[PDB]
Amino acid sequence: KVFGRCELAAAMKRHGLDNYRGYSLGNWVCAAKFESNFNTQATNRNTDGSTDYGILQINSRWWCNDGRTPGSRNLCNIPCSALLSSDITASVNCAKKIVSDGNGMNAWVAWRNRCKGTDVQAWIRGCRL
Ligand SMILES: NC(=[NH2+])NCCC[C@H](N)C(=O)O
Ligand SMILES: NC(=[NH2+])NCCC[C@H](N)C(=O)O
Ligand SMILES: NC(=[NH2+])NCCC[C@H](N)C(=O)O
Ligand SMILES: [Cl-]
Ligand SMILES: [Cl-]
Ligand SMILES: [Cl-]
Ligand SMILES: [Cl-]
Ligand SMILES: [Cl-]
Ligand SMILES: [Cl-]
Ligand SMILES: [Cl-]
Ligand SMILES: [Cl-]
Ligand code: NA
Repeated sequence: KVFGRCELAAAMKRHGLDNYRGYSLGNWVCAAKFESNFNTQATNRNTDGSTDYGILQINSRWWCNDGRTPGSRNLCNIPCSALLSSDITASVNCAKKIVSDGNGMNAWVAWRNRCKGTDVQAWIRGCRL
């Protein structure tokens, strides 16, 4: 599913992501924009052989099982395919664990490089929330 901007903001809010770990809703929407272009089915292979999955490009190296990332962990206790659903619940639940891991949203390098320090409220501007 390719979400609209405001549509994804609403879905993230209902799942409790807004201000989660102190990160306002626009941070999460900005991260999703640059990670996946709001597409739940996004996948991207990393040069180490892990893969990033879903709207927030969660990495199989640590967070989900895809069966082909040797040595990796599955800290969200889910198949990586669950992160590709139209329903964002699994991605949100796992993102909550990632952002709680010590480095905040810097775990998403695209957030650090493209969202951190910017006017992230622009990503929810105009949305009926
Ligand atoms: N509990 C964990 N294993 N977290 C991930 C550890 C490494 C982390 N992805 C890093 O490069 O900054
Ligand atoms: N650390 C991340 N945010 N990884 C997800 C993708 C971001 C990175 N610029 C890439 O596409 O390779
Ligand atoms: N229609 C929107 N509000 N899009 C997101 C805002 C974009 C933001 N101003 C930026 O600098 O990229
Ligand atoms: Cl917020
Ligand atoms: Cl915001
Ligand atoms: Cl881009
Ligand atoms: Cl594996
Ligand atoms: Cl949803
Ligand atoms: Cl889900
Ligand atoms: Cl933080
Ligand atoms: Cl920040
Ligand atoms: Na894994």
